[PDB]
Amino acid sequence: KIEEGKLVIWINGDKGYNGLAEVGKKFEKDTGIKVTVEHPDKLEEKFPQVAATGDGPDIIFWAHDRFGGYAQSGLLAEITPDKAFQDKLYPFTWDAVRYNGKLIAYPIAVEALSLIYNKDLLPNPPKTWEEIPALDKELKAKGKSALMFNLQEPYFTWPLIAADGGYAFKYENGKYDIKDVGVDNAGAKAGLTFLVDLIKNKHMNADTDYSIAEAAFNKGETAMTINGPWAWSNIDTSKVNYGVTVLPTFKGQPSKPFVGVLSAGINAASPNKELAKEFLENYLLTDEGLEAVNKDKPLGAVALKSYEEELAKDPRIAATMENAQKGEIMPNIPQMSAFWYAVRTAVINAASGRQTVDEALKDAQTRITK
Ligand SMILES: [Xe]
Repeated sequence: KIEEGKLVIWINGDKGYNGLAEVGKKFEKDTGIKVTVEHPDKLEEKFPQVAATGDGPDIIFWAHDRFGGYAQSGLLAEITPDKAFQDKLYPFTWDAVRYNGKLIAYPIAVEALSLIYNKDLLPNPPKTWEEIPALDKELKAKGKSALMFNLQEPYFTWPLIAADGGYAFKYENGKYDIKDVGVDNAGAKAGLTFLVDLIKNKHMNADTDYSIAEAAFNKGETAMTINGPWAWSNIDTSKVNYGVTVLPTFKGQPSKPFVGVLSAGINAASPNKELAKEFLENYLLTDEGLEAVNKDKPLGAVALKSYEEELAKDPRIAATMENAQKGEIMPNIPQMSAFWYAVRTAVINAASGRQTVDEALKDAQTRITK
């Protein structure tokens, strides 16, 4: 019983669901078809449970990485956008919504870490990681540090580790090779070594976590931090005069942050797949549709080229997209959980001195492929 003749959509409570409902009202004016938007608690946990029994919403919106698990269980319908429509979104976003080769969702928005800096302390942020040691000594002469960011979670340290060549799983020809892991290769070793060197050279502290770094930046103690769009409102409140820019390069290569793509999937059990496609393609994924959602709650950078080009007039959003285009789409496979735990341990151990960089990464690589 998935009520055919209408559309029921699930989206998280922190998104612009009121704006999404407005798009649904327009769809109804045009077609006479009602669209009901809901934002239940723990909807990402409820979806697999109810879709498994043939129930649930016609459409679900969530970060793409969770869709791999849903596709794994046959909960999502293969979508059918033609080449012309696919051409309206940035090509890399389509790589975040493929499972076993099949497209299983529509990309909506894009999120990645950026370099955030204090324009008063540093109106000219560094383009390379290599110049941060010198910069830190300079700022320290005035009682300020160059950079503080969360060193406890791989999500935040990976950009640097991947810069020169590290990667979670090799993706080539629309699919991941679970046996091809780039955690102990020369590039990862180079990046982690630079990170560890920053710590023993006293430019960064191995125990700095999310709260500590955010506090330091918003209090004007450090000139830079690395964070995502979810952190901007707290900085706005702090009144720090900040900028958001491209992450520094390492060995001349862009830092590579994981990319999260808010996406829309269609329930495999939905008797309204055609309605869903019409709604998603021709109402939501248009400048007018995304604008309606964005006005309610900002989407950040979006997958639709025409609207991203307008949003990008805000340099912070432009930065998010630039870093995302240079980043690594987050793998949507189950082995990614093994990657998180293993890398988390490797970095913590390398930073604390418990393990050398080579041994910490060697052990992590073994765990992930084992
Ligand atoms: Xe949305």
